[PDB]
Amino acid sequence: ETLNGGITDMLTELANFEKNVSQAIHKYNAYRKAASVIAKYPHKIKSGAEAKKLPGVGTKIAEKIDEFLATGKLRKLEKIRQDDTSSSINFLTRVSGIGPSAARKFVDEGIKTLEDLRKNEDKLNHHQRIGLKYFGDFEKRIPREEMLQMQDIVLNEVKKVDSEYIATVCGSFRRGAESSGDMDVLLTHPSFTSESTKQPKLLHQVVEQLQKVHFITDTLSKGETKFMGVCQLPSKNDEKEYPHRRIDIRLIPKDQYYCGVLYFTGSDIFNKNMRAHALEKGFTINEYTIRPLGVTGVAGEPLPVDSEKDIFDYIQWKYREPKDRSE
DNA sequence: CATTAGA
DNA sequence: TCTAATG
Ligand SMILES: [Mn+2]
Ligand SMILES: [Mn+2]
Ligand code: NA
Ligand code: NA
Repeated sequence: ETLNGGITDMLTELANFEKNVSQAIHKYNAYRKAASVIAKYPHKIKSGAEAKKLPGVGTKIAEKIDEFLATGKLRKLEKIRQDDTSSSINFLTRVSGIGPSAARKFVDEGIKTLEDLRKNEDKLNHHQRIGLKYFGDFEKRIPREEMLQMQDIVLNEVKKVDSEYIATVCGSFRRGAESSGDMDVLLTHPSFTSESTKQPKLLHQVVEQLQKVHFITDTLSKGETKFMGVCQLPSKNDEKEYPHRRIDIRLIPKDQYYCGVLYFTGSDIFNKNMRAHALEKGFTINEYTIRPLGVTGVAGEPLPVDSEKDIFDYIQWKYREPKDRSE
């Protein structure tokens, strides 16, 4: 966490590098796992050789260790960190709609900056075309003070169309968090459960409203259960317009609400921890349900859930408020 | 890891 | 149909 972190970081740097810039899946994978294991090791790795003892720790990483150990650096790190083409990729990628593949592809075409990107709007896709267009606002955080104003409208339009809906804004937001980077709207409806062969219109109604009002300004991608877009709080009585926000609405079977909600809400460590627990308590957790374990080694059958409580009751745990699901 | 674009 | 990208 702090004793071995050093190694860790260069590792991931190392991994990330092969993974994006180059296309070395393998070495990438290889940087990672050692990266993992070195992480758990209970002592100061004092040498490559000592690390070397570790599984997935090869001659090639042990070597990386020593350069780093003796010299607080690593040329391979410096050489890259430097790499104008390399750096070039990593930057691009921040545009939303841009992955490793496009970054590389774009690069070679000579596009290695935001302006180039602009210059060539044509070679760009809707999604990225958006990402471009709000590049600034997307990287921007979201002051809860806004999360709340956003949340409020969501709920009202949600409600205005059909009284039967049920939305939830999960995550850190929910978790209480001062600022958030995107609002995640969990949504269900009773006329929609596991079987009841959809209702595409279910999502489309809302999306439809939100645009109707102006909250929704763009569609990153609108699917039959997952809409992806952006939204903007109506800029006041002037002098202060609002920043463009990534929004995410999605259709949930009413029969799985609470779990996904419980889940989506985090923290990645809260869940991991609970989920771990229920295992003991004779269960199985996961983004859509909670089933009971059969000694066979396995077993199913999704218990019924009416609120995050059931799930709580179920594993006979303490009702943890969203505020304190920190870990 | 599943959902969506797009080619 | 795949393969990229989001989360
Ligand atoms: Mn794309
Ligand atoms: Mn999100
Ligand atoms: Na080894
Ligand atoms: Na990106």
